[PDB]
Amino acid sequence: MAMEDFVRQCFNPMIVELAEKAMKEYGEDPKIETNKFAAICTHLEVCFMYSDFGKHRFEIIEGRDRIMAWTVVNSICNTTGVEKPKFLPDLYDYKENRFIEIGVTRREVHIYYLEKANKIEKTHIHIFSFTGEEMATKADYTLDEESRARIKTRLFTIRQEMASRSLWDSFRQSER
Ligand SMILES: Cc1occ(O)c(=O)c1C(=O)O
Ligand SMILES: [Mn+2]
Ligand SMILES: [Mn+2]
Repeated sequence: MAMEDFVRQCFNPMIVELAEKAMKEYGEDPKIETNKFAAICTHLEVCFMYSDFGKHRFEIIEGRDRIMAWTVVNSICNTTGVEKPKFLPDLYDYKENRFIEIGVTRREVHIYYLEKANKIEKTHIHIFSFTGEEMATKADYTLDEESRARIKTRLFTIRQEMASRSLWDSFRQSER
């Protein structure tokens, strides 16, 4: 309940609506799976932030319905030649001409990185934590230092807000 209020109070309403929709399409109640709700919001926000700090360098795939995501991915592949992924990535980088998978973890960045790399094949991976750590494919961080730094500050602030409201301990030990 406190976690549900936190989410509504600290994410802009478009992120909340997107996260909510996603969950109840797949039979998940955001009032029950409150840690999941908050993680979905958090990840979505990072994806939007990462896109925004780009002229139009990044195409946003996360946050669309699957029809549109797959329409976007299909369209990108036919006009670039880049191999088509098996899972929907998060962004396309039109400068580096590669898909990006964004991860946001409350565990060690190397652990989650492995877990994503294993789950994927030419998709660039960029992991962020709530501690100001990141790990990215070939240590290529894609973004400039200021953009990365704004993302990390936002993540650390979510963490501390949660901790203000005694939600961090639950959120940290849970898993999306
Ligand atoms: C489903 C899912 O879970 C965690 C992520 O970081 C994702 O990007 C993702 C997805 O939409 O593919
Ligand atoms: Mn995604
Ligand atoms: Mn992701």
